[PDB]
Amino acid sequence: ELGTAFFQQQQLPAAMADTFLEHLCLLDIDSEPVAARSTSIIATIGPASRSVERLKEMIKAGMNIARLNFSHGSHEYHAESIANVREAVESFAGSPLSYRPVAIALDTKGPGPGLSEQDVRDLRFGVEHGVDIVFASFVRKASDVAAVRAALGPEGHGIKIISKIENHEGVKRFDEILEVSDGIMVARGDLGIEIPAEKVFLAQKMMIGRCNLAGKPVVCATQMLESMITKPRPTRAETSDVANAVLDGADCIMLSGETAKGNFPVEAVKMQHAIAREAEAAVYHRQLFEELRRAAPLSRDPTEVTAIGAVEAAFKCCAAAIIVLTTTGRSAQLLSRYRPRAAVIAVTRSAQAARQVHLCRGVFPLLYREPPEAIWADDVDRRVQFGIESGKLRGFLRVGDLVIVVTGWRPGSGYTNIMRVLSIS
Amino acid sequence: GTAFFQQQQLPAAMADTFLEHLCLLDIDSEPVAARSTSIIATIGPASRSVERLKEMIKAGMNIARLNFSHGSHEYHAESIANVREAVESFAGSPLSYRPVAIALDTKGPGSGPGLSEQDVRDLRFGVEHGVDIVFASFVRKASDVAAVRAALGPEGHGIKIISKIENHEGVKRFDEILEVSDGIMVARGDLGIEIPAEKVFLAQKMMIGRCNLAGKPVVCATQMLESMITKPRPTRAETSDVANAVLDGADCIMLSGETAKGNFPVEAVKMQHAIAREAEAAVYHRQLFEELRRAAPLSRDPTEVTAIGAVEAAFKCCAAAIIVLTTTGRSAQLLSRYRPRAAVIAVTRSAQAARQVHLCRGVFPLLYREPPEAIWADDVDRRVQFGIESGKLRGFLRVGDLVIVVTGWRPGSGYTNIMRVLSIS
Amino acid sequence: RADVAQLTQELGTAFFQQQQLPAAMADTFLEHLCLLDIDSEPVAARSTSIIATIGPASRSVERLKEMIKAGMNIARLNFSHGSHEYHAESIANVREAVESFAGSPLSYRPVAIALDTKGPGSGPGLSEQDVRDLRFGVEHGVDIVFASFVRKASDVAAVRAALGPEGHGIKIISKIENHEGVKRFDEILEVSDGIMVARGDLGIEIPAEKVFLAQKMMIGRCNLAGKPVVCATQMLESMITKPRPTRAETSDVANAVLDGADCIMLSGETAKGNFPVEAVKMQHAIAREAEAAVYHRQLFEELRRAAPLSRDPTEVTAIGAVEAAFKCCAAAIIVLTTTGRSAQLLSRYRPRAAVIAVTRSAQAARQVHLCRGVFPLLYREPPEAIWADDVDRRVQFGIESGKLRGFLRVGDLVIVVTGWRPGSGYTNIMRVLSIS
Amino acid sequence: AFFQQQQLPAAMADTFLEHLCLLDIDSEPVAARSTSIIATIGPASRSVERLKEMIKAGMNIARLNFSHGSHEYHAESIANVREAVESFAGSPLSYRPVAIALDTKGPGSGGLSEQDVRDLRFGVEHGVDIVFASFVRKASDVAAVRAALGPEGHGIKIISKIENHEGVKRFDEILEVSDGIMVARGDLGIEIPAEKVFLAQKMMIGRCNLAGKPVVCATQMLESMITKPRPTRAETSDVANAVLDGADCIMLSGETAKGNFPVEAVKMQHAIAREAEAAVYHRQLFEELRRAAPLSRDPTEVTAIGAVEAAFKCCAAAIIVLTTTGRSAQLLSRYRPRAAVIAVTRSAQAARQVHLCRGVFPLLYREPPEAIWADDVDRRVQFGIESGKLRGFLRVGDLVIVVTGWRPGSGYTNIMRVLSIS
Ligand SMILES: O=S(=O)(NCc1ccc(S(=O)(=O)c2ccc(O)c(O)c2)cc1)c1cc(O)c(O)cc1-c1ccc(O)c(O)c1
Ligand SMILES: O=S(=O)(NCc1ccc(S(=O)(=O)c2ccc(O)c(O)c2)cc1)c1cc(O)c(O)cc1-c1ccc(O)c(O)c1
Ligand SMILES: O=P(O)(O)OC[C@H]1O[C@](O)(COP(=O)(O)O)[C@@H](O)[C@@H]1O
Ligand SMILES: O=P(O)(O)OC[C@H]1O[C@](O)(COP(=O)(O)O)[C@@H](O)[C@@H]1O
Ligand SMILES: O=P(O)(O)OC[C@H]1O[C@](O)(COP(=O)(O)O)[C@@H](O)[C@@H]1O
Ligand SMILES: O=P(O)(O)OC[C@H]1O[C@](O)(COP(=O)(O)O)[C@@H](O)[C@@H]1O
Ligand SMILES: O=C([O-])C(=O)[O-]
Ligand SMILES: O=C([O-])C(=O)[O-]
Ligand SMILES: O=C([O-])C(=O)[O-]
Ligand SMILES: O=C([O-])C(=O)[O-]
Ligand SMILES: [K+]
Ligand SMILES: [K+]
Ligand SMILES: [K+]
Ligand SMILES: [K+]
Ligand SMILES: [Mg+2]
Ligand SMILES: [Mg+2]
Ligand SMILES: [Mg+2]
Ligand SMILES: [Mg+2]
Repeated sequence: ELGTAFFQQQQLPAAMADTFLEHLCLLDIDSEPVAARSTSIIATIGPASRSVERLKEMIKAGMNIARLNFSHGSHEYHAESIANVREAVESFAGSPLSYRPVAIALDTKGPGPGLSEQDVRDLRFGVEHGVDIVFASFVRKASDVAAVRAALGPEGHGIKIISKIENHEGVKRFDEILEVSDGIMVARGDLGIEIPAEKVFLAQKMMIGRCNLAGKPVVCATQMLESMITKPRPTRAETSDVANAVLDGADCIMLSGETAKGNFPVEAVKMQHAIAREAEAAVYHRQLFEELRRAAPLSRDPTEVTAIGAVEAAFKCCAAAIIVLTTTGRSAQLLSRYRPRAAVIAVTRSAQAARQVHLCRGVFPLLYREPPEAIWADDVDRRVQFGIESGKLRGFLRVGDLVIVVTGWRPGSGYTNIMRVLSIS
Repeated sequence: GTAFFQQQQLPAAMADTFLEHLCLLDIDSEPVAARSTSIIATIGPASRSVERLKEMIKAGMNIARLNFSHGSHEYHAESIANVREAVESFAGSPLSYRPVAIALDTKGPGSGPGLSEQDVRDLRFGVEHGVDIVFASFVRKASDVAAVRAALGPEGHGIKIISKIENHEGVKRFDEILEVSDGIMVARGDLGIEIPAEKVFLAQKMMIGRCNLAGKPVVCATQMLESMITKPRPTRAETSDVANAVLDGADCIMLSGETAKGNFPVEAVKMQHAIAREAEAAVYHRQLFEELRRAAPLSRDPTEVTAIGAVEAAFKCCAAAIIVLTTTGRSAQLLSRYRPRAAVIAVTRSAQAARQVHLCRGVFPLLYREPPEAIWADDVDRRVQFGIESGKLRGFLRVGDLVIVVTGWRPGSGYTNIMRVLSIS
Repeated sequence: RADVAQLTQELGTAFFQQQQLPAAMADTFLEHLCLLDIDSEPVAARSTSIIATIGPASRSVERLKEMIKAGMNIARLNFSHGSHEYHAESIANVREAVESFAGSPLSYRPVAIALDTKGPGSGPGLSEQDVRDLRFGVEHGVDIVFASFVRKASDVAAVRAALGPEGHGIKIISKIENHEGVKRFDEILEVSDGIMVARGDLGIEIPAEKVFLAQKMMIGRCNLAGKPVVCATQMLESMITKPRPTRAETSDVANAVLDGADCIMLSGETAKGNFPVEAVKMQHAIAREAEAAVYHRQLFEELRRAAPLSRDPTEVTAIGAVEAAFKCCAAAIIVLTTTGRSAQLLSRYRPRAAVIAVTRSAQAARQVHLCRGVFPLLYREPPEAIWADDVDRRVQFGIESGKLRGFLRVGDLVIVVTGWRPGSGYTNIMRVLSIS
Repeated sequence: AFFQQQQLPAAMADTFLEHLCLLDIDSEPVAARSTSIIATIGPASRSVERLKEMIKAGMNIARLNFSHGSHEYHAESIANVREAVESFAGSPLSYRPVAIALDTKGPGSGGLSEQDVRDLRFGVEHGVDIVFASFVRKASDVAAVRAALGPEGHGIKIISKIENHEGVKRFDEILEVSDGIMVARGDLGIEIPAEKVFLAQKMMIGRCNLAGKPVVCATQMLESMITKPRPTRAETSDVANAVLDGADCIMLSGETAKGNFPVEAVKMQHAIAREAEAAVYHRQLFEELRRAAPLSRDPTEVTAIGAVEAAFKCCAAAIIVLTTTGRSAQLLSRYRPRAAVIAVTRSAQAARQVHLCRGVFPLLYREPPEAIWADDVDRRVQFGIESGKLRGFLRVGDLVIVVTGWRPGSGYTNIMRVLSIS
């Protein structure tokens, strides 16, 4: 039905192993990755990556989120960077195969006691320029997140707040920070100066584990491919660090000086893409899913119940994809928390939700712009078929494949409750 | 509430080891779920009265066994008529009507090598009288099952064949027998004379384990409550044997002389019902589900994929039931093989499938009698509502409960592919 | 296959086909069940002790000799019936039958004597008849007391007090027979030497359909605590009048052993029944089959995980010795013990290897029958001048008795457990020895 | 306080996810650093005074890279290492043995090259402990190295360096005939795609752990420290992850051979390794290693598993083992006990070589002998206890597991004892 060649690719012999030791022993350098790269790449925009032509190459290389570092540069400089990112992204709207949403993240300068005056003005600039995400620098407690949230004025409540943990207090007050944040960034640069350098891996692994448990996005950042600022190829420790951040459970990986000021920005993005695909296939899904299942509390929320049912169904048939209809991105995020091997194709009419779901591992957003059908069930079926035809065009799906389809019983967000098993025709 | 997590051995269910599970079993933790292991009662002089059969149905009898080792065809035709009269006396209330299967247990080959001439005549009688199941005595090899199947003819294709394993050869050729049978009976009476008595528990536990792995019904039979032929209460070894057969994984438990000729036929049924409910709550679902999940092969069949997704969803929300629409019983059987704690409420129009699904643990058949609605989606919804109304009347469901609803995309058998999370209103 | 490949070449494929070894090496409990084989014959000596109630059908010296040969390890005297004179004669007849085999020390089988009390009746605590019966037990040197209707910790303190200063060595097994005993189980087990699941009264005091829950819970808690647990009443009931038991009865005996019972019991089946010797033989045959079907892989992992961390060297040595025995499929673990405690701590980890306990205490040799898999050897030789030589002679006595009983063969590996100094409480050494 | 240190809350966790969630930057390491550090000797680390600081910083094995330098250059490096090591021999209870490893130039465009035959002969003549054989592609390459060592170099350990696709594909046959493996990531990262090296590293470490044979992770672990005083975030992560993967040894090349901060690079690997060792999830690791090790009738194998099980049961501070060749200590090390394996030996070479096995702390016994063999055994066990107390491994009240044999000579380990300190 599938063949022996299918079960040799994407580390499938290591995936079927009964123990983690046997899983390690079965990892094969000849077993090629087949799935689309699921860990998003965040690239910092700067002099080396600001031009429209350079940004087109970075989008082609795999950049999903553009980071604007407000520690340097004026509002005029950042507005031009945003315009250049949007021009490069929209240059592909002519091809359904190549077009892809790209999120814009504003990384704040940081705090002084409460929110700094500059952070109030920069956060206001972010709302006025329609940024998708804020990477809030030096978050130490829950009230720091509340201050950032308050500064997103009356118009920016939909912006995602990713709290950067950069010091001892942020690590010790992690639970209260995660509770009020949309996600976390393990900001290793400052963390490695604030706490002993030999302890950063403990903070990284703990925070990734807690974010995976909570079902909230976690970003691993700083010096991942540092030597690539001046060299065309990274060190053995750098490729290892990127692979290990993905294996740890990071939803996103980041590039700072490598893309902002370095001599090889496109090559750094290509390297993170290549390593992430290899590491995602080496994830031990058998124990990971069992542990996420056991640790996740019992739930009476139908979206959560449908998500675990759909992920279980996808593993049973080695589904190529889980197609989900989502307005806010929440139904796709709840599928992503169970770490399915199947790609989560999220069909949405919200351009902002399509950009923001790049924060969740394995979510592939498809922005739907057709006019709504008069009969709701027909409009649902057209979106499901749009996800199928996009998957066929992009290589995720072929005729005869099985896909899992996740929908709700009525229009509007919060009603996901249906899982279907569909044969691709 | 806290009261919910104290009942049905839920503290023992959440235990991390089987030792801790045993240590947490509580005699004060009352069973809440409906009794899932079916009871087979042998019909005889003590249970032929139509009025006594009505009491046995109320006590919990699901399958009526006709032992063709004794009595003429005229005697068995009267037993069938009496069973049907008692069963159909409750048809006036469709929301509470309980289907009861009729099983024909053959005399056997005796000294011969294959199908006896009396068995050919008895099997023909079974087809002519519309029996649901055949318990084929002394099955020693796959060709014995083929001979029974051939003697049933073209009109008996829908009859389930349960092979009785009663000797050393049947145990040694178990795998080839199970492959061609619908299920197995561990016929301990003859097995305990054919092999050393001290080895029967090994054959019983092995056969139940292999049937559970194959997802095929297994019956534990003979002397389970033997002393109740003459005494009002059973021995400590008898209650232990019934509880251990359920814990082993038996889909059905049986009564022979206890209901056929004894003085306490209704009390013997009530005793098996009471013990089975206690033992089902003491099942260690945590390890059992994990092992059944791991041992079940990967599948591209949408019914199989939907079934595991629905069982996983039911465990996530502590669903009171999985309501499934089924024509042949197959969709309910595939749910049952994963041993959900949630009751599998199977709604069917087939009177025969409603009787036959009693062979699968935890399947509660509801016979739907209404003619099809003009709109197929409304006909589906009406059957789901019938499952809910029957469930509320019978005590399976209450307002506020969560239920998993399993349906298909088109009419006819073989198209189950949808799982839905529904709140009971 | 790789985890058992070199051992399969050395010991042979026939070795790994016996005693349910394919089911023992299974990775899941489901696969373990699927691999159980009626053609896989038991090889190990029967480890679950049999308690037989003495009465008119089993009182004669000649009948008792046949019951000892059939497998009786503990003789129960039911003080609910019979006078002190009747029970003293039963004790004398048991001792005469047991000592008729003392002429061959390498094969002599110790047999314990247990006194089962009448109980409190309608009273709240220790009855006056129980005080007199317990005093009789001490005067007649009984090894164990099965205390009827224990409902709380103070009931076992009262039994202990009635035994007096001369009965400090007697083991107290509390009988749980009602709802209160089940609910106060933890406090009762804490002060008792062990427990008896007394299913007769328990099945009348609580709903009959709940007894299996109480049995499985109490056996699990006793296994966790490392204290003996007895399953009792109606196990082979039909054998009181019939030569063969029912299918439910053989299943009940097998399931009590699989549950984790250290001992199984016969009441009317041996006391007044027509087939006392056959009932003992039946429990022996079923127990050997069920012991081989135990899923040691998960059982040992769970007993290790659940057992608390310990700084007691006897406890630490015991787990190391059981781990070593599993690693090499050891035929036996030979242990030197004064009180039986070192053998009990090995037994709590449920090794497949027989625990051959060499002791000079005749009472400890009888009492260790309460612990599953402990085979007591009574050493009669006087102490050597050099203590290290005396230790070695006792280990050699265990090996020679083991060879002359079928437990050991040349080429087998045995684990030897000893201590660093004389006296009880100093076990701290584990040795791997090849049998020559 | 005991259960708050060395990541003990994360150690008691029921799942790997919960283990990760419980890792605490405030939980300080207490155990001695288990993973050995291999430092490459060169112009930056050749002086006797510099070597004394590197030994104090944690260097356990000195690597001589025969790709550069003459035989005269390497003989002087060996003499300087031995002078620095023996400068601490005046205090036998704290003396740290240091192994000398010869890393070959390799076959180049050719089997065994003529330069490798001469270099291996030099190694035997100068008493090297280990050979890191470059570019091992098959079992016959190991046999050729073994033959070039001759009858005098029978005791030298051969660690095969896997540096290309063929070495990875023929890994099982190479490991079978080798004493251990080195994941030589420099050449491996050029021979196979750079993004696949982590797969080869994790697979080889897993297979070596399964076989109970030493595995070394090597190259660019702290690369930036060649010119900078502090490493990058990816470098500290790489060192920690090599230890978590299961590497027995970690290595420094240019960082110690030619860099500006050789002592600081050793101190950094020591600091990270201690943190990572405490974060190892022993609950699942021991269970998997125990399940996967085959059933055995060898008494040393049977005693080792019993001793490791006993150590976990009582939270033993150490397992003291008497060993002639190092084999009894290696069999204890394969189960990854949290308890330090204190190996007391009379063989100076075995004391140096056991640094290849994680958690083996070699003590070179140089005390006068005893007339009664049993008394000589007791004296070696007391020397292990006294050295353990002096070094901080043991305190009064601690429990230790003692592993010995029934007769003199190698191959007779069969006894395990539980001893209370003082
Ligand atoms: O390791 S065990 O052997 N059996 C553990 C065990 C039992 C039951 C389950 S199950 O999840 O419900 C399950 C049932 C049927 C399946 O098809 C199936 O896939 C799963 C799973 C595991 C054990 C461990 C202990 O710690 C102990 O005190 C007692 C026992 C014990 C020993 C022998 C027995 O036969 C027995 O009844 C109990
Ligand atoms: O028992 S272990 O500890 N491994 C633990 C282990 C690692 C990974 C998984 S995961 O399913 O991918 C998983 C990932 C993230 C989760 O959130 C998650 O829920 C699950 C699962 C388990 C061990 C066992 C071995 O046999 C061995 O050779 C090596 C190791 C090893 C290796 C790495 C370590 O960090 C370490 O401490 C030890
Ligand atoms: O993930 P979200 O934001 O809850 O959106 C899921 C929603 O999408 C749907 O599938 C389709 O809804 P719309 O037709 O309003 O887009 C709903 O049935 C469901 O509630
Ligand atoms: O379990 P079976 O026999 O495959 O029946 C399941 C079938 O029942 C249905 O849910 C309802 O079908 P009908 O309307 O024909 O009764 C189908 O969609 C599905 O294929
Ligand atoms: O099991 P117990 O009662 O603790 O007895 C174990 C004792 O037996 C011995 O092995 C031998 O002691 P004895 O010489 O007193 O018989 C002691 O070293 C050890 O302390
Ligand atoms: O680990 P190895 O090389 O087998 O050495 C272990 C040996 O050391 C001893 O403990 C002591 O032996 P020596 O007295 O010869 O040093 C032996 O009993 C044992 O066989
Ligand atoms: O701000 C950051 O990204 C950091 O400190 O790593
Ligand atoms: O035929 C039967 O039912 C038996 O033998 O048990
Ligand atoms: O007293 C007893 O032994 C009983 O009730 O089982
Ligand atoms: O030879 C080496 O050490 C390498 O290539 O890493
Ligand atoms: K910033
Ligand atoms: K029949
Ligand atoms: K009594
Ligand atoms: K070299
Ligand atoms: Mg920062
Ligand atoms: Mg029969
Ligand atoms: Mg009683
Ligand atoms: Mg190289």
